[PDB]
Amino acid sequence: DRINTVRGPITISEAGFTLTHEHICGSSAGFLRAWPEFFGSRKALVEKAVRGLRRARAAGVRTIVDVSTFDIGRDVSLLAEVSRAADVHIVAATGLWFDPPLSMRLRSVEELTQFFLREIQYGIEDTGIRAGIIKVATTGKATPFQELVLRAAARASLATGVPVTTHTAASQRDGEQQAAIFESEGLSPSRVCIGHSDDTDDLSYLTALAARGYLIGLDGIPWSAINASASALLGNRSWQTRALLIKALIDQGYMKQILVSNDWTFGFSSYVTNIMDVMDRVNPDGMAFIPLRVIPFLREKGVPQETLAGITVTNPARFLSPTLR
Amino acid sequence: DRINTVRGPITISEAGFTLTHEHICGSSAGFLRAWPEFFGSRKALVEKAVRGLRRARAAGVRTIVDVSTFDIGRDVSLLAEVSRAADVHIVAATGLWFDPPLSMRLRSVEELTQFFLREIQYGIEDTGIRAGIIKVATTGKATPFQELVLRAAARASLATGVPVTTHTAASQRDGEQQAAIFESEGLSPSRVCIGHSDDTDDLSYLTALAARGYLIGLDGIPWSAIGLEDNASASALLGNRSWQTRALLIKALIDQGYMKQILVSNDWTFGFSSYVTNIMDVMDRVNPDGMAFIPLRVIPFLREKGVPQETLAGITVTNPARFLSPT
Ligand SMILES: [Co+2]
Ligand SMILES: [Co+2]
Ligand SMILES: [Co+2]
Ligand SMILES: [Co+2]
Repeated sequence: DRINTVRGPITISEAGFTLTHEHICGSSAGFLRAWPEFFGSRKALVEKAVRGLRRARAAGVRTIVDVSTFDIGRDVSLLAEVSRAADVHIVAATGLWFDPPLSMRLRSVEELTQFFLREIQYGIEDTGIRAGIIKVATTGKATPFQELVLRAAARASLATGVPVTTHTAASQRDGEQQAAIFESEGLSPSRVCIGHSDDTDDLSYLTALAARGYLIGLDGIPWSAINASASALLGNRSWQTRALLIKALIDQGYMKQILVSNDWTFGFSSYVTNIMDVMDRVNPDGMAFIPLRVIPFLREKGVPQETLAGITVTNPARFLSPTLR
Repeated sequence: DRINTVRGPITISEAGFTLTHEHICGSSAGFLRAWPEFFGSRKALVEKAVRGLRRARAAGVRTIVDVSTFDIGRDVSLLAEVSRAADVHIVAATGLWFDPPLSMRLRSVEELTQFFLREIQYGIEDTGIRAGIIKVATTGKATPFQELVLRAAARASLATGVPVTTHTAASQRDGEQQAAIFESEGLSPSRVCIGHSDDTDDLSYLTALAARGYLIGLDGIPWSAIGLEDNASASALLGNRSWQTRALLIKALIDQGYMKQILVSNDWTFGFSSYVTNIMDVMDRVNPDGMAFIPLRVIPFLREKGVPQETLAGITVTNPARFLSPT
């Protein structure tokens, strides 16, 4: 039941404090290799990533789950280099996000299942690095292709025991549609995380999924823009409003169904040019925002350490551990 | 006299018979590295590519211009490996086609000009291999992003002298909007090939572009789905126009007095992942000659139709030579 990382298999006890939805670099397939000067240089991106992960480590984080898929420009060699120099375990991902190229979008469910399985059972590229999580996406009502991906992600999870994590348009209640698709394939709700759930205030949506066994991804707490580009991406809602949703779900009793993270990055190319510079101004803490700002905020709101350590250590370790239920 | 190939700089006299629009692998950025099993294996694709290029070489081909851009999944390491093993010069490309990812789509004209210049002046990725052509595209009326890419291509061409080649929806007469954008930037027509021009029978459209100095890419001569109208996917891609109809356009433009403006190719590939699954198998059944189709079938066909050997040698050797030479 060992969890696969970019450096090799680790046990449940070695995982520790885990951020379930992070990115070393938010890019596009082949971009980092073709145009490293966009990030200054590859060396400059590595140096920035090592510094940010070491800051996260000093604050308490032992493992981060890089949910960067093929189309988000996942570079496992970059992930391996920064994991080694920072002494933070990184769990790599397979799956598809909302920017698949023609070679991915014209594939059948059988073919996409084989691709996700290739990255989990054999390895990513020629590196032998196996993925320990599957990332998928929907932005409103699922397109015939997005449904096909969710099904392929479910089938790949049922043959390996590896978990599935999603990107949602939470306000449009995507988690319910994704649920219906995952359940029709026979996937256990305990192997799924309905991510970006901190984008909505609808508690009757979050509790309904958490009661069925789904893990709720309140994975982007520092995302706030309190000018168009930063506002359209990060949103109008504050970090406190997103952190009060962690509190609200513990008050509903569904404490064991919570996964917290930052959804941060050290390189961003899939959006406008200076978005990374604006993001580093909004949150200078980076990935260290959860143990330095969110946890002490929840402690001052009435949530004990036994509960917060269960959300950060026990919940991700149970989520990442290969099993069918 | 000098052009950049995947094996390094060569003199233009060494280029010889050149196919101006080919692909070793029609894919997507990062696809070949992440899923080589789609093509059997990377080794299987290489061996298939080497066999095909060696057969094309035995038929007379000395150089092919791989117009695969970043988003067509250009893997220059593969291009170099196959070029060396087959002993056929391969010119690599920069530019952007019609499947750019978000990291390319959100860029400004200035940023894309810098990316194209990097691949031409510095190198592709960390390989040191420099692009000798810029490939761009439109599929009907140009989107604001396509117009931006064409401007960046024009600016990269003006600074380096490397030619620009295009994908067009010839039936929509795309070459005219492309030409208008290129000339508004000050780019000379002699540095541009309006490709996929064999997809139209409109001689008025072709001759007018040729009269302005544009090179006309009659680049997919074996593309035909005749006999397989049963297959919806093969018909939508390959079309229902015969290889003979496509080849007769070469003769039509020669007869109009535009022999110096013609560039001929197959637009072939050894790996195809950017469309339906078994398309490569279907294509190999329609044309077993592959890239060798031009010298084995098209040249003897045109000779039998009355076109002199010297005119055909001028189209396959002299025209690509003048086109690829930086100026
Ligand atoms: Co997301
Ligand atoms: Co994310
Ligand atoms: Co084309
Ligand atoms: Co082509």
